[PDB]
Amino acid sequence: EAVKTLDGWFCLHDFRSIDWAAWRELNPGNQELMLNELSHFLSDMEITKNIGEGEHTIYSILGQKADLVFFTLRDSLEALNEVENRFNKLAIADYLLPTYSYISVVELSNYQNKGVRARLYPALPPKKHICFYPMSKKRDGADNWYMLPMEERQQLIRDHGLIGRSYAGKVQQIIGGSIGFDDYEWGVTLFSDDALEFKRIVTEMRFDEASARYAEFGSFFIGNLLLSEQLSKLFTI
Amino acid sequence: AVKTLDGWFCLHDFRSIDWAAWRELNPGNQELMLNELSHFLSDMEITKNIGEGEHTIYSILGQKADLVFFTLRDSLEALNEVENRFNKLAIADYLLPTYSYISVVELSNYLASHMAGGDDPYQNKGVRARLYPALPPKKHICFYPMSKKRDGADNWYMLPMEERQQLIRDHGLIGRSYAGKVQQIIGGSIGFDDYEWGVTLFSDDALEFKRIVTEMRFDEASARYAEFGSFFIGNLLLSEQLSKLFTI
Amino acid sequence: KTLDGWFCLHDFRSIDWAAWRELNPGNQELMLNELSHFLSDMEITKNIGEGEHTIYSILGQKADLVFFTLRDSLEALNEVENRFNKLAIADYLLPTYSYISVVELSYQNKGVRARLYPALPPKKHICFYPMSKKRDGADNWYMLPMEERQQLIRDHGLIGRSYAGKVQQIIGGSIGFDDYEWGVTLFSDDALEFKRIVTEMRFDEASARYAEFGSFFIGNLLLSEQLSKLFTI
Amino acid sequence: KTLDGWFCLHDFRSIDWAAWRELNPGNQELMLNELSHFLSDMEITKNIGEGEHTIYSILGQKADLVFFTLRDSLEALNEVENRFNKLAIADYLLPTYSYISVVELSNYYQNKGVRARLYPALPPKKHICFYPMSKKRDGADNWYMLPMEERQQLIRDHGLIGRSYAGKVQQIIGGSIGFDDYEWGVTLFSDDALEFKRIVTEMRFDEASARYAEFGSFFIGNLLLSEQLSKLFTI
Amino acid sequence: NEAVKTLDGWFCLHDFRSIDWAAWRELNPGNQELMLNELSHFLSDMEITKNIGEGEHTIYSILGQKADLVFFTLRDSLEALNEVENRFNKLAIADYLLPTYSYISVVELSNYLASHMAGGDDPYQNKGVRARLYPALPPKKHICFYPMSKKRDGADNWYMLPMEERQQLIRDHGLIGRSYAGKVQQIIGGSIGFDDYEWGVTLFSDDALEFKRIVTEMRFDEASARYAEFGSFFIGNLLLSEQLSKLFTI
Ligand code: FEC
Ligand code: FEC
Ligand code: FEC
Ligand code: FEC
Ligand code: FEC
Ligand code: NA
Ligand code: NA
Ligand code: NA
Ligand code: NA
Ligand code: NA
Repeated sequence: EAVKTLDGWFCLHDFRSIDWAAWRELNPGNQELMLNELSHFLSDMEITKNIGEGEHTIYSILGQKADLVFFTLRDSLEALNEVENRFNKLAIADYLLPTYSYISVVELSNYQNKGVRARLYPALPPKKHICFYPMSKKRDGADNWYMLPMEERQQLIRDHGLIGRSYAGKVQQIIGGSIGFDDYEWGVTLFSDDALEFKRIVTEMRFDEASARYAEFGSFFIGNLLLSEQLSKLFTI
Repeated sequence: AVKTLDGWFCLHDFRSIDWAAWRELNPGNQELMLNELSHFLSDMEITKNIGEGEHTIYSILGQKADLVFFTLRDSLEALNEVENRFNKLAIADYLLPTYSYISVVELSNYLASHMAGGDDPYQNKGVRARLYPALPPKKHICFYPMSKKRDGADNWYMLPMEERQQLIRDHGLIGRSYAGKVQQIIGGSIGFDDYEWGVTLFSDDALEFKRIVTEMRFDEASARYAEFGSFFIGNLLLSEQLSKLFTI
Repeated sequence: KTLDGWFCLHDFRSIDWAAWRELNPGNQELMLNELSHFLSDMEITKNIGEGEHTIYSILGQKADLVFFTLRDSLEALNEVENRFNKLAIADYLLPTYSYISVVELSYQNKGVRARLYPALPPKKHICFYPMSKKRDGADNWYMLPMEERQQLIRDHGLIGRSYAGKVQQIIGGSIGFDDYEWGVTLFSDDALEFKRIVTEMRFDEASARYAEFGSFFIGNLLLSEQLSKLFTI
Repeated sequence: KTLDGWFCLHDFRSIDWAAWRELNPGNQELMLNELSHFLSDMEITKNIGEGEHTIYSILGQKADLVFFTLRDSLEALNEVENRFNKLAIADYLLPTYSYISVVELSNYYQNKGVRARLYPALPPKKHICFYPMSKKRDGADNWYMLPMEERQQLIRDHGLIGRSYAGKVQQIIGGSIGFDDYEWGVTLFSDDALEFKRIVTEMRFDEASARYAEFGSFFIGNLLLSEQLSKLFTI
Repeated sequence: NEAVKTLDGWFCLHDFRSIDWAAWRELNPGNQELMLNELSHFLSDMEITKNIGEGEHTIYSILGQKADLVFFTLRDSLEALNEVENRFNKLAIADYLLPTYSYISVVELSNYLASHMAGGDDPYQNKGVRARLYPALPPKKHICFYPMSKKRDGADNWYMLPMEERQQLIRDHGLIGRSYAGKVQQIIGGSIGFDDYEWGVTLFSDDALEFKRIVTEMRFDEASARYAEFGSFFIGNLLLSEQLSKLFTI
């Protein structure tokens, strides 16, 4: 009955809110020193990306939930843990307050193939916007995904995939499985150059039976790509 | 599935004033920080006057917040830039974040907003007035997020289109009967925030908020399918009310 | 259809004893003097008929105090709240919960005016809780026909009548104003009457099937003398 | 319809070890001496029959301690709480949970057995368990819509289970409708903490709880007398 | 109707902590060392209790913001467990270890299935049973923790089911778990009466993906599909003395 999956990079979505009042009290020399240290840290992460042993990206997040998200991908939980711990020990991380995080593993569901590696070990597209949310499938009375027969679940998933293929080109998705790893069953990351495409795809999916009857959603987070020019601007008072 | 037209991107930014810290500042430094906020708001008025957005400020009742800054912009980048420049104001260290909401002004296709045809609605001036709304200087504001239920036999997203259309139609008749008393902005937020809409109401009589929201609650579209978040109520704040608000 | 009266704020505060303790007694006195001035201001509004207010000490950790204020506009209620937060002593009164509502009765009449603009009785104890009516499957209050709801509300009223002289109730409507649909304040000289009336109502179908409750707060009347004792440390 | 006895406060605190550690030992001793005089005053009220109190250390992060106090009026209880909060040492006792209730005897004052239950002597048992609970009002599982006779029978069967733990678990049931966020506060005392797991598990398979009980958080701890109270605070 | 009966072993604490890096950064290295020396002395005291058979303990670093560390401690009484917790909080370094979550439970063996022959013997004298009630912790690379309860929700009410139906559901769940022998080791802590859910579940494995595999497969089995209510999930990596010193080096 159970789904069986292929699993790739381990993923951390690390959401931070900048402690502006504390940062503002810092002398501008201390600020520059801490950003230089962060800049070294990110150069090291770019080395790891270039040799194909992981990926990362940063977006600035709208609203009070976070000021930015660091999305990091590594080939082991140990390498992910080490990134996280070294990040937290940067001087600047004292000003980056933790507001939410998500742990997952890139997931390919069964419902060396170079086209499988490309999904399991995803290169992150440098799209203008990111959208992140976690979700689970419902187990609530007669709306119970995990009691459905495989044939009915397969049909529901087929219909859901038709919708998403129509947003190919517009929206790129990474699906992280998180059963056993975090509080929901998947972490969904979308990338697009038009944020309204996130609204469009997620709305269209909500009226398809697989989500209409069986999806449970967490919080949603949207943001704008942060390269270095925008990163240094972010922190300049 | 519903199709939407989408207009300005919206931020409702709720803040609580840290009176104890503010009180520790001498009045010289308080004036300097208020001067910097006025310059900031003057810049926001320029953006409004060139047609690139809108904004307004209300004082909020109760402990949820002291102020809401409601800002509308033509891109997420611009909205993000307002937010970030605002947090970097000196006075913002005394404006503690207590809640926020991201949405986009939305017109659905459940009913018609313009004569059908090849003519695209974004060129219709009546449609544009609704997608890119002028904010009215009404005495009061009411904000709350909401979603439509997906709960056993009460599942909005499993209804056929013609049934959702009828429910929305009937909801709209109620709303139309508050013309000239309540003005509404509906921001869609599927994909953007934690509920599916952010609802902003404006009225000169706060009791009209209770009236319409109560009346709609006995209409099937809300009685059976609405799920509500927190409600925020407040009073219009112009310059006079603002320097006054911060005089301790 | 409802008639609406004074706008209401329930403002719950926990006292920051650690910081209050750090103040020398002279500065404590100055802050209490300012607070007494503010409260005498509130009493003036009461005595001219433009509002009401009362203060109860709250049991348990949810709060030390509740300030229950009633005013004739949202602007006036907002001004009181803001002037309150600007008192020096308010820096030691940490906000832990609040509720906004309007006195509700479903205007030239004296007994109606007495309901819509209620005098606050100096009863020994207070009980506050918000509530809503369920919209949950077959237990959906707002999908009931008019005549069924009327019968359900009728029966709940008979229970209330039996507590005349034991419990006095103020019902604030809060649809559009706060997170629940009503704020319920009860006053009695015997706190056990709160438990009795609220239990009795819970077995009545209007509440048994359709009530959804928030947190409950219970307290003892604070006059000027008990206020000075509260803060003596 | 119920009989109601002492009003009850369960006051849960976590100790601010970092701040406590900054105090020099003479000041630490002065604050503990003040707490000693406060507790000896509480012992007078206990000795004269006007209330009760006990202290347990609580396992896990929810709390380090619970102060469980019973008084014959809400005013007396409020006065205990406020005086406690104004102790110097209370700055180091951070509030993490509390519960207000009244000792309750349903029908599902001059009598000596009734009085022993309404105004209960607290047993010096090694362990305490506290949790609040309410009865469900959820579709077909609605306690408050049940006929009186059906409720009577469900309570009867529940009481039979409780009777079988006589001599192992002693219970205080506090009614809290109108007073706090659930409908009852449940306090269990036993010298064997596994008896808590046993009695609460067995009740959960009895219809009265299986269908109708809604539980809050659970707290368990160990009796703190004077000997253990000083050691708790010694760094 | 017929309640489950259990055998109960060591009392357990899962103690999750987040490191206050900002504060720790402000200490000079000599004072950091003294605090780590004192911690190493406390852990060697824990090791002594392990080596005389009166408890167990282990430390994992936790991924994500929920915690940096979990200290999982097992002891033969609630008093001993409470004494360990209190001595830990009074370490100097514990000021830098902020509490983010905890769980209290007791190693549980229920009677849904047999754990030993019904020949009249004291189960607590059966060494196989003792190995389960007083479990040696395996030094597996990864840990997974989550609490859970069984639903009492309308037609999905575990506690209204007949004994023989619950036994069938537990039996089927066990066959799935049996298939992960050698890949995932489980400790089930019962927590009815002790904490906010009904069990705390700890999984150990050298491959973190086996956690996802077993939890997913059980979620399609009726016992969980229909009746499980889950809390938060925590996953982590084994921390020995060496990885601990690195964790705290800035
Ligand atoms: C295609 C495409 C898009 C759109 C972006 C694009 O343009 O590529 C796309 C986007 C989304 C989005 C949002 C969500 C979450 C929103 C929601 O309402 O659930 C979203 C949700 C899920 N998808 Fe999705 N998708 N998707 C596939 C295709 C696409 N999908 C294929 C294929 C599979 C593989 C199914 C299989 O073989 O097992 C697949 C699997 C899942 C599962 C796993 C469910 C389960 O295992 O039970 C969840 C949850
Ligand atoms: C009219 C009117 C009022 C009253 C005030 C005024 O007239 O200014 C008015 C006020 C409200 C108020 C409160 C709420 C909040 C719901 C509640 O309190 O139960 C409230 C709620 C919603 N309305 Fe509403 N309205 N409203 C329309 C008409 C009016 N509406 C038309 C028409 C559309 C159709 C879209 C469009 O026209 O662009 C429409 C759409 C929505 C949606 C989106 C529903 C969906 O897509 O599923 C939600 C939620
Ligand atoms: C009588 C009496 C008491 C007891 C105190 C006394 O001794 O008078 C009294 C006390 C309470 C108490 C607790 C509660 C809240 C607890 C609950 O379980 O409902 C409580 C709850 C409500 N009452 Fe209540 N009452 N009450 C009326 C009579 C009395 N009532 C009459 C009549 C009306 C009719 C309207 C009005 O005049 O306000 C009325 C309205 C409401 C509504 C509005 C419901 C709705 O409109 O859907 C709610 C909620
Ligand atoms: C006996 C006994 C024990 C075990 C400990 C011992 O042996 O002392 C005992 C223990 C417990 C325990 C746990 C709980 C909470 C666990 C649960 O799953 O609800 C627990 C729960 C309740 N009990 Fe309980 N009991 N109990 C009675 C007898 C005993 N009871 C008698 C009798 C009455 C009725 C008294 C009267 O009619 O005057 C009574 C009433 C209640 C109510 C009130 C419910 C209601 O009124 O709707 C709740 C809740
Ligand atoms: C075997 C095996 C595994 C394999 C993984 C491993 O070895 O690490 C194993 C692993 C798990 C895992 C995940 C979970 C978490 C459930 C989920 O994520 O859906 C999980 C969950 C539970 N198990 Fe589990 N198990 N398990 C048993 C066998 C195994 N179990 C036997 C047997 C008993 C019964 C004891 C007995 O009678 O002997 C038993 C009991 C429970 C209960 C308590 C149920 C109740 O009393 O209502 C819960 C909750
Ligand atoms: Na932000
Ligand atoms: Na306010
Ligand atoms: Na209090
Ligand atoms: Na503790
Ligand atoms: Na971590």
